[PDB]
Amino acid sequence: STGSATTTPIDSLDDAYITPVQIGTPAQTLNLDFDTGSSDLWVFSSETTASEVDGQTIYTPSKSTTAKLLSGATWSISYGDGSSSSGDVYTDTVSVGGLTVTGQAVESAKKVSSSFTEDSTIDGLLGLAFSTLNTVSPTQQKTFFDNAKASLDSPVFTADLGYHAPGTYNFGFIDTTAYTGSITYTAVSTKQGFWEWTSTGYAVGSGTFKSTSIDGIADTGTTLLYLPATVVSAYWAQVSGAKSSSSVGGYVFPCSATLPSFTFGVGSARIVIPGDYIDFGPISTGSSSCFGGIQSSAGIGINIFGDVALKAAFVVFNGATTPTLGFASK
Ligand SMILES: N=C1N=C(N)c2ccccc21
Ligand SMILES: N=C1N=C(N)c2ccccc21
Ligand SMILES: N=C1N=C(N)c2ccccc21
Ligand SMILES: N=C1N=C(N)c2ccccc21
Repeated sequence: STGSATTTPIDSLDDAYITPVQIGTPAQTLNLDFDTGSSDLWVFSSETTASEVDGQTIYTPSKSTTAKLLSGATWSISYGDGSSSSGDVYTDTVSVGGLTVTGQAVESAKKVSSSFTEDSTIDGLLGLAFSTLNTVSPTQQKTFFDNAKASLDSPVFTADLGYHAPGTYNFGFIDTTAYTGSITYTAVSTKQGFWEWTSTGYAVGSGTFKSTSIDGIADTGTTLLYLPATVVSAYWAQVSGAKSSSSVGGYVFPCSATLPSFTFGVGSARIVIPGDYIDFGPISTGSSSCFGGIQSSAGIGINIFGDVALKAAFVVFNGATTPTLGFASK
């Protein structure tokens, strides 16, 4: 089996990407944030506290003839950005881009935090990290990819995120027309439940490549690129007027700037993030100070290759017995 679905930015800044997912019988289509940094498939639902729903599409299990309540099971997650959600659990049929899993755990939100309520574009999350991070208790559940893997032509999925444009998630096959050159594969540690790998270094603009090991995670659910303070300082030092703002919470720069590219290493290969990908626009409406797309990881304890980095590449999440990651230019 295979599946293929289009993923679309939620807004003009690429703050996140949504992908349509069919749940239940008859199908209920929700637009989910595919998140390689977490392992729960959770949705706004008919059970979500009414005051916490504001424009999202909801899953109604009582209208699905294949939904079954998972007795006594609950879930609760808190994310790196401070947001959270929790609820009960059903099993149901879930399809992505033509690929179907029966008996998938669908985590129905009873409560969501304000940031989720305030974002009408995201109907839930579809976690694609390793199932060891799944939060369902007392019986932990498996991700959509884990459940699908044995049925797939190849035990892989690929992320091809667009820059201010749609892109694609594929399951079970590698579209060799979607990238240029070759795919460079690199080792993954699953010990923390993430797609955790080690970049071989970086360059700023046309500058000299610095060979240095940078351990981090490939996380489609994080918007920005979070790297060590030394690396981030070296990047923003090339932008006149850029500075780290405590009040804003990161590096900001004059909106009139044209930003340098940022290169990261994958083995001997190099992925180049164009400068414009690092511009996240005015810090507040009408401001001429703009928010940077490369920020320090110092206060979060892990480096994160989020969408800013991943959307510059075609990325293979290889879920074979020994997982690996692949990156190609595109
Ligand atoms: N800060 C986040 N990191 C994620 N991987 C994620 C997923 C969904 C909401 C917020 C976040
Ligand atoms: N989307 C934009 N709106 C602007 N006024 C602008 C200036 C420079 C780059 C991108 C943009
Ligand atoms: N006013 C802008 N200046 C920019 N550099 C930019 C980027 C994206 C959206 C809006 C703007
Ligand atoms: N955390 C942020 N602070 C901002 N002013 C901003 C703009 C665009 C994306 C993310 C952020």
